Amino acid sequence: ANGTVMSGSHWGVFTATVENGRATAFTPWEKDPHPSPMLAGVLDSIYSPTRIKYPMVRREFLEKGVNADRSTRGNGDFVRVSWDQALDLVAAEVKRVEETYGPEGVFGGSYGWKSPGRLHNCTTLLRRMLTLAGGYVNGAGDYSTGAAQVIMPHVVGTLEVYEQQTAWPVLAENTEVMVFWAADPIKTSQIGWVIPEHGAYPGLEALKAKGTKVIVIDPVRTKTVEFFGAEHITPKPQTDVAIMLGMAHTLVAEDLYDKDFIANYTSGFDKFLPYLDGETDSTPKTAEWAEGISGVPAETIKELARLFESKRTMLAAGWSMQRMHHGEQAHWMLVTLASMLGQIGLPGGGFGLSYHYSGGGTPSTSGPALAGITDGGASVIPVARVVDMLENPGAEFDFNGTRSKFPDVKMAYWVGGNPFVHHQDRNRMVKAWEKLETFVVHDFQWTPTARHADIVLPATTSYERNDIETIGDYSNTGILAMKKIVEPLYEARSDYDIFAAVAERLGKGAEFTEGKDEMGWIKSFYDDAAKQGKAAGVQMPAFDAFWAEGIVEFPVTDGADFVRYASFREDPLLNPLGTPTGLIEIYSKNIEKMGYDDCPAHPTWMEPLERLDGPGAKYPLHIAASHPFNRLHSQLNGTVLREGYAVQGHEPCLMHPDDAAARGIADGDVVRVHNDRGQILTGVKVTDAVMKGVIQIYEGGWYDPSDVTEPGTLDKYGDVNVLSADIGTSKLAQGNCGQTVLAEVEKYTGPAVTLTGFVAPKAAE
Ligand SMILES: NC1=NC(=O)C2=N[C@H]3C(S)=C(S)[C@@H](COP(=O)(O)OP(=O)(O)OC[C@H]4O[C@@H](n5cnc6c(=O)[nH]c(N)nc65)[C@H](O)[C@@H]4O)O[C@H]3NC2=N1
Ligand SMILES: NC1=NC(=O)C2=N[C@H]3C(S)=C(S)[C@@H](COP(=O)(O)OP(=O)(O)OC[C@H]4O[C@@H](n5cnc6c(=O)[nH]c(N)nc65)[C@H](O)[C@@H]4O)O[C@H]3NC2=N1
Ligand SMILES: [Mo+6]
Repeated sequence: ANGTVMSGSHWGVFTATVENGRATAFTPWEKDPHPSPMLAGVLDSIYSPTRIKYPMVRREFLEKGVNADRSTRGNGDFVRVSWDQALDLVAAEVKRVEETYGPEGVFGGSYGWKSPGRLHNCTTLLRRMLTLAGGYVNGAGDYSTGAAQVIMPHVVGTLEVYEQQTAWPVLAENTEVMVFWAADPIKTSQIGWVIPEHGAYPGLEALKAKGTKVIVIDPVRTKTVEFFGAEHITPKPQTDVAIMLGMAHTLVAEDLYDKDFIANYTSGFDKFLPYLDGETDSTPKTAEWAEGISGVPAETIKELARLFESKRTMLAAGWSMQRMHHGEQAHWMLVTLASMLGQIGLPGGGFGLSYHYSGGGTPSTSGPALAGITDGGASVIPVARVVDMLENPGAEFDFNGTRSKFPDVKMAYWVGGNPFVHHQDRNRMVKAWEKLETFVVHDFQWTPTARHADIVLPATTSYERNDIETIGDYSNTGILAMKKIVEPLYEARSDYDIFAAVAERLGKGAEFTEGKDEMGWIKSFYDDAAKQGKAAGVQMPAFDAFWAEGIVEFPVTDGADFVRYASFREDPLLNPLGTPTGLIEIYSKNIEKMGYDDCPAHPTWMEPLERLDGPGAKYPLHIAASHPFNRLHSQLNGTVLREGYAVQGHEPCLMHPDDAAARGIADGDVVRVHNDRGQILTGVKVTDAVMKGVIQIYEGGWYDPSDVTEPGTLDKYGDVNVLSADIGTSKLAQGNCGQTVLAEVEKYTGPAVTLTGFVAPKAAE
C-alpha cells in the first residue's frame, strides 16, 4: 500500500501518506483554516514504544484471581496470553460478577474522551455489552463542566454549556468589548468532541481585524493574551466570584445597572441585593473588599464594571473556574452580572460558555444530524464520586436535590479513558482501587490506567478501521468518511470486535452485532442522515458515491445570523426560559428547598478548602492545573511531541522568577512539588508568564510511581492529580475540584529517578 487516504480525529481532518503499508505523514485538510501541530503526535501514537501489542493478564491476578495481592497493581508484572484465553477470562469474570453481585457489582461508567466515530464508539460499545450481560452502574455528568452543566438548568433553564453561541460574524459586527474570563480559546480550540473545523480561529482573527477591545482575565499570560495584545487582568485563582460581586456592587452604588432588564427578565434579584449590599452579613461586597481577596486593584474592578455597562460587551467564560470547590457559583454569578449589564439577547452582547470549546459560535449549516450505534437499552453516580463509591458501599450521597445510596461494586471495566491520570488525589485512589476484585482495560497506548489493570486488551486506533462522523460539534460543516489507513498493528483489535466476541461467549453475539458488519453499520447511519437531509431539502449522494468522495459538506442558510437569547429578549412571555418562573433565576426557590450548606439559593462567595493567601492556608503556591497545549489530556504523552516540552525528561512547571529565586531554583532544575496529599517531580521553566504566587503544571502527565507498594510514593514524571483533593464542588453537582490545589516547591534532593512510563512493560515488548 503506497498512496494517500483521508480520515479524521479529535484534532481535525487530514490526509495520510502511506508507503509500503506504513503511515508516514499526516497532512492537514486543505480547508482547515488553522490545523493543530499535535497531528504529528497522533500519527506517532500508532507506532510509538508505548503502543500496546498483545493481550496481557497481570501475573498475580492470572494466578490467584480474587485472592490476588491487589497492592501490586501497576508494578508492570504482566504475562502475555492469547486472544482466546483473554476473551474467555473476561467473559467468565463479567458472568461471575453479574451472577454473584448483580448489575450493581459492575461499574461501566468508563469516563473518557476516546476517539470520534459513530460506529467505533468504545464507551457506548462497552455499555452495549454490559446491558446484554445483565446491566451495570453508570456515571453521570463529566469532568469538563461538572458544576456548570448542573447549575445552568436551574438558572437559565437549559444546559447552556454545550449549546450554540451567538455567531462569530455577529460578534465582529456588534461587540465593542470581548472578555475571555478564565478562557484560553487559542489553546483549547485545537480539538473537537466530534471532528473539529477550528472555526474559532477565523472568528478570533476577525475580532482582531475589527480592532475590538479584548480583555483576558486569567492568572497566566496565555497565547490568547499574546494573539490580541489584550489588556490582561490576573486574579489570584479561585477569587473570580468576589471580583464579579465587587463589579455588581459598583453598578448598584453608582446607579448604573439595567434596572428594567432585572425587573423584566429575571427573578429574585430583590433577595440577592441585601447580600450584595452587606445587609445580611455586615460585609458590603465592595470593589475594595474584592481587592482584599483577589489582589486586583479596586479601581480596576470599578473601571471594568463601568466599561462593561457602557459598551456592547460579551462575557466569554471558560471552565477552569467551575472545576473547583463551590464551582457552581462562578457561572451563576457570571449570568447574574450579565443580567445587571442588561445585554443578554442583543447582537454581540451577553455571555457565552462555549467560545473556547469545539467551535462554539461557528455558524451552523442546514445539514442533518448524524447518529451512531447505541447501548441497546443507585444505578448511576456523579462521575467524580467513583472513589467515594468504592470506599463507602451502601452509604448515602446527595446530588442535585435527591439522596441515594452508593452501590457495592466489585468490578470496573474501562475503555477510552484514563482515570489513573484524570481522577483527583492519586494516592487515595490507588488505595481505593484495592476494593475491586477485577479491573479490565482496553487502550492502544500503555497509559497508567492500562499499567494498573488486571487484564489489558490492545485496542486499535481509528486509523486501522473505517468509521463515519460529523465535522463540527456546532457548525455541522459536513460528514466525513474516516477511512482505514493501515491494517491493525500487532495483535490489536477494535473495541467492537472485542466486545462482540465477549458478548458471543455470553450467548448474546447476534444481539450485540445486530446482524451487521462494519460497513453495514456505517451505511445504516449514513442512510438515516441522508433521509433526514432529503426531507429537509439538503440532497446528499448515495452511500457508495459518498464513501468514494470521502466527505459531504452542507450549506449555511441563516446560521451566521444566530444571536443567543434573542427570542427570549424579544418576547419573554412568548418565548420563556425552561425555569419554574420562565425567567433568569438569580434566586432559586428549588435550590433553597434542597438546604445544601455548600450551594445556597443565590450566588454567594464562600471560602474554598484552600486558596492562595487564604487565612491560615498551609501551602504557598496555587497550581494552575489546566488543559495541556500539546496533548488532549493524557493523549499523546507517549509520542515524539513530549521532547518539545519536557524539562530533563519530566512534565514542565512554569514558575515566576520571584518564587524561583526565593527557593534558590534555577531555570531547568528538577523540583519536587508537594503537599499533604502527594509529591511529584517536574522540570521548571522560570517565566513571568505565570503571576507571582502561581505555578502552571498541566493535567494529563502519565503518573509514574517510584514503587507502587509504598504509600505516598514519589511520582517520577509529573501527574498533577497526585496533588489534587478528591471532593465535590458541592452537593448540587458533586463536580470535580481538580483546580483547587495549593502546594510547595523545592529543588529536588532525593534519589535520582529513571522514567519507565514511556516504554512498554518488559513482558509486553
Ligand atoms: N487536575 C485536573 N485539571 C483538569 O483541568 C482536568 N480536566 C478534567 C476533564 S475536563 C476531563 S474531560 C478529563 C479527561 O480525562 P480522559 O480519561 O477522557 O483523558 P484522555 O487522556 O483523553 O483518555 C482517553 C484515553 O482513551 C484512549 N483511546 C482513544 N481512542 C480509543 C479507542 O478507540 N479505544 C480504546 N480502547 N481507547 C481509546 C486514549 O488512548 C486515552 O488513553 O480529565 C479531567 N481531569 C483534570 N484534572
Ligand atoms: N489543547 C487542548 N487540550 C485539552 O486537553 C483540551 N481539553 C478539552 C476539554 S475536555 C475541555 S473541558 C476544555 C477545557 O476548557 P477550560 O476553559 O476548562 O480550560 P483550562 O486550560 O482548564 O482553563 C482555561 C484558563 O483558565 C485559567 N484559570 C485557571 N484558574 C483560574 C481562575 O481561578 N480564574 C481565572 N480567571 N482563570 C483561571 C487558566 O490559566 C487557563 O488559561 O478544553 C478542551 N480543549 C482542549 N484543548
Ligand atoms: Mo472536559
